[PDB]
Amino acid sequence: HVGCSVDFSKKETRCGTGVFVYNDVEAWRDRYKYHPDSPRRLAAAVKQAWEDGICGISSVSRMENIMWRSVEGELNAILEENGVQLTVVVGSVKNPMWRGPQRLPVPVNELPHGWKAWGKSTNNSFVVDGDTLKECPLKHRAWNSFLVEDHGFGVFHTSVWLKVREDYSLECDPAVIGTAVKGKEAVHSDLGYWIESEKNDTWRLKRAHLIEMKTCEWPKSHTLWTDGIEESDLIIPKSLAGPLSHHNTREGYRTQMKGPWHSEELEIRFEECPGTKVHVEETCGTRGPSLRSTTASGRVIEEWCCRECTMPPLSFRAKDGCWYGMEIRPRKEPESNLVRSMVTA
Amino acid sequence: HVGCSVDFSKKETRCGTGVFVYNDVEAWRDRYKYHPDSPRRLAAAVKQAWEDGICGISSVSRMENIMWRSVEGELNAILEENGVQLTVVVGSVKNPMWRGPQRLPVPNNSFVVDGDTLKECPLKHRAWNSFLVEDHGFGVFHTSVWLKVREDYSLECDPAVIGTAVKGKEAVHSDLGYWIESEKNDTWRLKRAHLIEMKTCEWPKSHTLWTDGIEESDLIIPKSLAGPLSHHNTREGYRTQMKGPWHSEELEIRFEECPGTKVHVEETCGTRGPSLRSTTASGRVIEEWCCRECTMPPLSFRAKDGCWYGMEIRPRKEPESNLVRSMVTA
Amino acid sequence: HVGCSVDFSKKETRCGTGVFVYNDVEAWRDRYKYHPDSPRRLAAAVKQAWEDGICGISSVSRMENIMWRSVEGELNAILEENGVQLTVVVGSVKNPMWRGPQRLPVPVNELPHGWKAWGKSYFVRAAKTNNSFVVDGDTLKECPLKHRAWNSFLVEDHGFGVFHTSVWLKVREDYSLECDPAVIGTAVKGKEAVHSDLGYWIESEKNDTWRLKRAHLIEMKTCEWPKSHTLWTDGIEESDLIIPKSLAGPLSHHNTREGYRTQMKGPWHSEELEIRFEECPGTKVHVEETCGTRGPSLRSTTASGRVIEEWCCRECTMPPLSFRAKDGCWYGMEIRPRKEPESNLVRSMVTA
Amino acid sequence: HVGCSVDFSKKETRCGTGVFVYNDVEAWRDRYKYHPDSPRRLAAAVKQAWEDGICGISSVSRMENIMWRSVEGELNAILEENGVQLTVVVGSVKNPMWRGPQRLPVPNNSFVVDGDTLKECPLKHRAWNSFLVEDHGFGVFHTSVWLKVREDYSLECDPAVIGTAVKGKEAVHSDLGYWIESEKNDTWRLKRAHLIEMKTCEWPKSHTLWTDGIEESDLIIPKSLAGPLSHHNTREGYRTQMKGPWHSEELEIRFEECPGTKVHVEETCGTRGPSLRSTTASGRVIEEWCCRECTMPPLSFRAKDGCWYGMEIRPRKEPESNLVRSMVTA
Repeated sequence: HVGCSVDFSKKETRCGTGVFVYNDVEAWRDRYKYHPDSPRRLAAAVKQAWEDGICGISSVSRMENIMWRSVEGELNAILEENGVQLTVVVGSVKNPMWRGPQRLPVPVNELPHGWKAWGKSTNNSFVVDGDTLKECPLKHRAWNSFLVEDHGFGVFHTSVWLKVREDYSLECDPAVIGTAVKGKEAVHSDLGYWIESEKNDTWRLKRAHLIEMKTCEWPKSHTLWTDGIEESDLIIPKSLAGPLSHHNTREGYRTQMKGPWHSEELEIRFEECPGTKVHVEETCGTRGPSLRSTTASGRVIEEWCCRECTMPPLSFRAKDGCWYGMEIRPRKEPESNLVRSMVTA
Repeated sequence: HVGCSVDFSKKETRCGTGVFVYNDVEAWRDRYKYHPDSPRRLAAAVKQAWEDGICGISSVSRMENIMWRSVEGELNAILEENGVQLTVVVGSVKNPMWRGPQRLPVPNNSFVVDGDTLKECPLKHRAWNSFLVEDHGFGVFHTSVWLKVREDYSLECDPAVIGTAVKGKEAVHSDLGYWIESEKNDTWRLKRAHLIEMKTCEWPKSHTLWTDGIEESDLIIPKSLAGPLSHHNTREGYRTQMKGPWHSEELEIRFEECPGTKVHVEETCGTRGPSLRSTTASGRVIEEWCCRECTMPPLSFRAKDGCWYGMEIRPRKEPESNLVRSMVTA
Repeated sequence: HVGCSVDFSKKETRCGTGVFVYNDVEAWRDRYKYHPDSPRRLAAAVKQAWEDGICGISSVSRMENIMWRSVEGELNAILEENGVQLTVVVGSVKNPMWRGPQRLPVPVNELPHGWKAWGKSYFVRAAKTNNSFVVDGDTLKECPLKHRAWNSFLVEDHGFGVFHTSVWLKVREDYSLECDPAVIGTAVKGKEAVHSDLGYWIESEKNDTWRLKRAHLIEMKTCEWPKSHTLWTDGIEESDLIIPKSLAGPLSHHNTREGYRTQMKGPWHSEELEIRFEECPGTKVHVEETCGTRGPSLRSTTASGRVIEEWCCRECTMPPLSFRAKDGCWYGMEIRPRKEPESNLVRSMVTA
Repeated sequence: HVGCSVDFSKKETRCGTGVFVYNDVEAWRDRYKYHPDSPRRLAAAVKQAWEDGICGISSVSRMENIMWRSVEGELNAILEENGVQLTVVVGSVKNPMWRGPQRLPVPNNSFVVDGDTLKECPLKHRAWNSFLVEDHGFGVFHTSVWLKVREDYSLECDPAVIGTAVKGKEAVHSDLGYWIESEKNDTWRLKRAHLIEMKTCEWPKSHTLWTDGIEESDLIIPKSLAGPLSHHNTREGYRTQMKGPWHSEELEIRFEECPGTKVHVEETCGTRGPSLRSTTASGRVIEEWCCRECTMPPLSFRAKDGCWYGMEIRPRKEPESNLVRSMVTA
C-alpha cells in the first residue's frame, strides 16, 4: 500500500507508505456493482430460510438496502427458472433499523439451475423494508447474515464480494471498519459512520456524521481505549452501534438515549444554533426528551438554560432543524409548545 | 486530508479524503528539524537542574537525542558567555534506553545526555520524559516540530507522534521509532514488528485498541517496553519476552524459522531459559531445536549480528552456555 | 499538473510534471453530473428555437444524448412553470449520427421564473402535451434531418469531484463544424501515438512508415477533427483516409495504411466497432490478379451462420482489414469472396 | 499506462489509464541511462572515421555529450587494445550547437568533441547526428536506453525522445532538452519555453501539431534551431528571432516586461536588429523602451545575467550604441 497527500493552498505533497482510512460516508453509497453471493447459493439459502418459517430480512445498513434494491429484478428472474414460488420486494429504510433474532443458514446443496454471475442479463414476499414492521414481525426476521469478503475499486467503479455467516453474532461487519488516531484527533469510520474526536483538555466528541442509524454493536477489536467506560456516558448509546470508547463521552453530558433518531442523517455539532441563546443555572429544568429549537409555527426560542451541563451546548444538526440535548430546557416559556423526541435506545 | 493510494496485491487505485497514518520509521532521521520554544529558556532549565544537583539527561526517544545533538554546538556558547561554565555532552546511545525517576523543573562541568557515562552520571537521578512536543494533529507538512517542558509528571509517551490505525484485517501501532503490525488469522495476533530502538515509556491507552480484558502476562513486548496494552500485542502459545535480545539497535520480530535450523516437537524436552542465538560464536548452526507446545510457525528475532530465538523454544542436546545468552531483562 | 504512473507487475512508480491523457472512452457515463448552461437560459433558448421552426436535435455524440436525457424532466418542469406548451422527449441513438444544418441560438434573456441549479431532488413532473421537441430518437419520419440542430454545445470545464464528476457547458456563439476541442486529447512519444476524445480512441504505430494500428469507436460522429489537435496534417489526400474524414477521422498521415483506400462504405450501422488488422479466426485471404472489383463490405458469416473460409484481394498487404462489430466480424471494402456470388451475403447499406 | 495526477489550479484529483507525457528538462542528468549498445562497433566506426580524416563530432544535445563523456573511459582502453594510437576528448558544449555535414560510417592525434577548439579544423570536417536511440514508446521505467550508430541519412531529430501532447487548451512540444508550452488565448500562441541547450536538428513533422499552412518566417523559435513548424510556435506580431541571445548557457523565453522597465508602442520607434540587453555592463538599467507594432507583453529571455528583448523592442530615447548586442546568428 502506497499513497500520497496534497495540500492545495501550499502547492506541495508528501508521499509514503502507511495505512490510509478514507471518508466513504458521503453520498457515494450507490453505483458500487453489488454482488450478494453467487446466485446459485443465494436462492437456495433464501428458499430454505423461507420454508423454515423465517420471513423477511432486516437491513443492517443502508448499503444492504441499496444491495437488496439493485438485486431485486435479477433474483426475481432467477427464482422463476429456479422453480421457487417467491417474490422479493424492498422499500425505503427506516431509522433506527431494529434487529431480528434469526439468520439465514448455508443450504449446503446448491441447486441445478443457476447463472454464473450477476453480470449476465404472486402473493408470497420476502419483504425487506418499508411500512411492514408487523407483516413479518421482528420476531421472525433475519438480521446480520452477511459477511463482506472483499471491496475493490476498478478503473471507474467498485465491487464487493459477499457470503453468508456460519455462526450468529451481534457485531457489525469488521472487514469494512476503519479506525485511525494521529496526534490529537481520532476518527472511527465505517460504511455510514464518521465519528471525530479531539483533545481540548480531555478527549471528547468533537463532531460526528451519520447517514444511518444502526443497532449492531461496534466490534471491540476496532475501538480506541475500550476499558474503564460506563455505558451511561456514551454520547451515542452502545445500542446504536456507538463505540465503547472514552472518545464517545462528554463532560457534564451523558448518554442520549432519547434523541432525534427519526431523522435520515445526523451531524452532531456542539454550539448554539441560530436564533437561540443559552444560560447556566441550578434551577433549570430536568433531563428528558430532546426538544427542537424551531417551534411547530416556526418561531425560535431565544433564551435557554442548562441545569448543570458545561458550555458550549449540545446540538444535533439533523436535516430538518436544530435539536438540543436532554439537559437544555426553555428559560421562561412552558415546554408544551414543542414537539418532543419520541424514541429510546 | 486529501490524497490517493495504490494497492499492489490487487490491481486497484483509490482517491479520497480522510486520515492517513504514514510509516515514519522508514524516513527516520532524514526529516524534521526539531527545536525548542527558546534555547535560552532551555538554558535556564538546564542551569536550574545543574544548580539543583541533577547530573544529566537520558534520551526518551532518538528525536530527543538528535535535538540535543543538533543544539549542542549552538546552546553551549550561550551558557559559556553568560558567566556559567557548563557544557552539555551528547554521545551515542546504548540500548535499551532506561527510565529516569525524575523530571526537569520549569526555570569540566559536564552535563551528560547518556552514553558510556555511568561513572559520570549514575542512573539514581537522571532526567527523563520532561519534554513535551506540541501536537500538530495529523501532523503533515510540518517539519518545524517544537518542544517544551511539561508542567506536570506523567509516564506516558507523547501523543503528538503516535499513530494507531486499523483497516479491515490489518492493524498498526506506530510512532517515530515503532511499527507493530497485527493480523486476523482465526484470532487477532501480532504478525511482525519493526523496532529501531527500545523505549520504556508507557503507550497511552487513548491511542490503543481493544484494551479491556487484557492479561499483561501473555503479552510479547512487555508493558515496560512501550508495548500497547492490547490484544493485538499478543501471540498464542507463547508468553512475555521479558528475556530477549534487547541489547541490539534494530529488531525485526518475525514468525519464521531461522536459516539452517529445523525443530522437532515432543513434550519430553528441555525447559524454559534465556534467549539464545541461532549459531555459535564461531557461526556454526545448531540444527537441533525443540519445544513443548509451539504453534507453528516458530518465533524468531532478526538483528544485525544474526537471528535469535525466543525463550519458549530450546535446543535439544547442545550445551546452552557456549552461545551468547541474554544479558539484561526488560 | 503533477502525477505518477504505476506498473502492477513491479513495485515501480514514477512521478513528475507534464501533460496526462487518460482513456475514458469505455462508455462510463451516468456517473457524471451535467449542467448545460443554466435552467433559466437553456429553456429560453429551446423555446425560441422551436418558434424559429427547427423540430429537434440530431445529437453529435452519446455524451450529448445522455446529458439531454438527464435533464429532460427538469427542463420540462421549468418550461411548464411558464405555461409554455412544449416538452422534450429523448430517444435512443442510431448510427451513423448524421450532420445537422442548424444551430441553437443564444437567448436574449432568461425566463422570468425557474430554478438556478441542476440539483434539486424534489419536483413534480410535467404533464403530457402535443408540442414535442424531439432529441434524435429514431424520429426521422414526421420532421426529418433538415430541421434539426447539431453541435450546438461547447464545454467550458471538465471537473472531477471527490466522488462524482461534473461537466459545464454553454451554447455555441459561432457556427462551426469541428468537434469540441476542450475534451480532445492527443499524445505522441517514440513509435506510439493516439488521437482521443470522449467517444473515440485511435491508435497509430511505426513499423516502416506511420500507419493505423487499431481504433475503438463507441460513436459514429460527423464533426470534423480540429486540426489544432491533429498531428502531421500536411500533404494528405482524403482518398487515403482509413477512417473517413466524414466520420471525424483525423486529417493525418497517422490515419493511413499502405494499399488500403478510404472506407466510404462499411458496417457503420453497428452500435460499436474495433477496427483491427487481423483476419477473423477460421478464414484466409490471399492475393490474386483476377479478384473482384471493390464493393460494399460483406460479413464473414451468412444469415444461417455458415462461415466463408476463403477471400481474395487485389493489392492488399497482410494482415487484412476487419471491423469487430457485436454481431460478427467484417472485412474491408477491398477484400472479396473467393468463389461465392455477391448475392448470398449481407452487405453494408450505408454510405459516408 | 495506469496512474494518477493532481491539479492544483482547481484542486481536483483523479486516477485512470491512458497516455502520459512527462517533463525531463531539469532533472534528467540522473534519470534514465543512455549507453552505446556496442562500444566495440562504435569504436570501429570511430576508427574508420579517423582513417577518413574526420576531426571530431558536434553534439546534437547534452545527452550525446553526456554519453560520450561516460564512455570515454571505455573508449580510451578499447582503442589502445585495438593497437590504435588514438584518443577521444569530450568537452563542454558551447551554444548554439553547429551543424556538421558528415556522419560516422557503419562499422596530429586526437578525436575531439564539442569545445572551443575550432582552430584544429573547421566545422566542415566533423560528424553530426550519427546516432539512433531505441524508442521505448511510453516506457517511463526503462532506465536502459540504447544508442546505435545510425546507418542511413536524415536531417530530422530522433523521435525516440520527443514528446508532444495536447489536453484541451494547453499543449506542449518537448524533448530531453526543450520544454515548449502553448495556450489558447482566443488563438493558439506560444506561452513560454525553457531551454537547456540550443540544437540544430530539424523537428520531425511526425510529432508536430498543426503542421500545414505555416511559413518559416513566422516561427518565434527559428526553424534552424529545432523549432516546430506548428502554429503553436507562433506569437502574433513577433517574427522569427533569427538573431537573439542564443549564446546563453540556458534560456527561458518569457513574455513579460523585465523588472524595473516599461515598454510603449508607437510608430516612431526604430526598426529591427540584434537583441539588446536590459542592463548595460556598467549595471545601469533602462526604464523606457519602444515598439513599432508588436503587441504587449514583450518578448524576453530570463537568462543567467540579464533580461534581453526581442527584435521588435528598441530603446526609446538612448541610441543602441550604449548597449550590448547579441553576436550570433543562425
